[PDB]
Amino acid sequence: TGTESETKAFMAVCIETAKRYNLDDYRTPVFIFERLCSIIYPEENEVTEFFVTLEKDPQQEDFLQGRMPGNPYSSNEPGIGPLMRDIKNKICQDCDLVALLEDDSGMELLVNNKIISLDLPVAEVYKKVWCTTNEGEPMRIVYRMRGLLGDATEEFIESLDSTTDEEEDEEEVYKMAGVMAQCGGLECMLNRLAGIRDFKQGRHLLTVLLKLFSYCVKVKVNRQQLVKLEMNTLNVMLGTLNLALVAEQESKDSGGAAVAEQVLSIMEIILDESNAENLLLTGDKDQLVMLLDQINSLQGLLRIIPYLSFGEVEKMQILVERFKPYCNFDKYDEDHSGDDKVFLDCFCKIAAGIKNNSNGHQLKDLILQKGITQNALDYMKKHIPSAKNLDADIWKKFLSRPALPFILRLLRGLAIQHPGTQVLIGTDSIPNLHKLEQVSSDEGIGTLAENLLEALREHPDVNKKI
Repeated sequence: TGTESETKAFMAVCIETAKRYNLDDYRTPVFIFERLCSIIYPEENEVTEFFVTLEKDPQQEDFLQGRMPGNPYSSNEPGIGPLMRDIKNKICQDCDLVALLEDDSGMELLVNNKIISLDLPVAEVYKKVWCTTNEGEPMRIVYRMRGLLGDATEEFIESLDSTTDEEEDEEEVYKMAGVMAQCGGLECMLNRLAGIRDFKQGRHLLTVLLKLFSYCVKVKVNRQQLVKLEMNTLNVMLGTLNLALVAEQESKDSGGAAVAEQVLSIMEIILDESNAENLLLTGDKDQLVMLLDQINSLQGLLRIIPYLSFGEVEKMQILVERFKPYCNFDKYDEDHSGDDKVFLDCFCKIAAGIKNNSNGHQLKDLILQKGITQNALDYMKKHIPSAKNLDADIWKKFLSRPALPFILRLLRGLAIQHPGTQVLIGTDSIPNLHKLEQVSSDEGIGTLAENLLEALREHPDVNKKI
């Protein structure tokens, strides 16, 4: 408990003593890194059970009906939290204030002779109002009905002073999170992740590690370092994500989904920082295989897919030959299931998420050579109504087909930063797409047509055509 320089020295020595411990012991690093995370952002005591005392107004005791014997009220009890509107409702129900329950502004809660808006959370109000002068004391609230005693003279706090969410030095309450990056502590926890081979005995260590990583990825110097290839973070946490996914598949409700979405966040932030300023950074397409089967088991992993698609054609061909047959839009309109529509949306999102790179361009060209874009063009040419008036029942029936919005989505995804797809779509489907643009539907078919037109507008010839 002191200055910043001594804090930095203490964390340097903390990483130093973390080093000497091996990669197999799974207990002491838990404590070291949870201490790191706790002193990273000073934890605020969010008590799961804090007593709330709801007392009548001494000047309005006679007017209020019914006494409440439940004081003090526990937070875990129903009617207390997470919003003080629930507290007001509980007060009305206990005091049989049926009329006042419906009226939100007819009754007010006073804390330290201050008015608090009903929308503010109970925990935040207790921490920022009651704890400022009466820390360690029961949460006292005086309920009084508005109007009899004249205009309120107490201060009204509509909103509380939240933490500084701007970029002040935003890793400033996370200044600690740059310290071990400066001293080279990042590789220590990276090897700690590299040393994880079990999920049953490594849930707590992984949890503290991901929490500290989420705290640290909001640091300029941390993400700048993570851009570098020397510490090869991508492979390590891709392996950890794969382990989490297989553990989740083995046993449901083991916490795998939460850790998976946190890893997804670390992907999106790391790749965004890297692109702000790689072929072997993510590896070949070998891991793309079981990533695809996990997909078969949402935008984050589909956006990661192109980065992991820097490999051999015999593995993108698996994706292509799995995603081709179920695009039978004739059969889809005739008969399709929920799995088919999930699979179609996955295909559309994959097409949307293809990055503009050499291997991405190769994948797009290979997909186009399969004629699935040609299949979509044939489906529009065959099934679009020829009626000039767009309000005809034929047009509405055509819009009612579930395949059309997905086809528009996949065409837009294949038509971004791809001249060949743009030329192919704009060769003959321009009048049909323009007609579909003018029509508004409950499924957003017109909006999707407009987006597809904008995507095709990248090519100057197609833009001139439109």
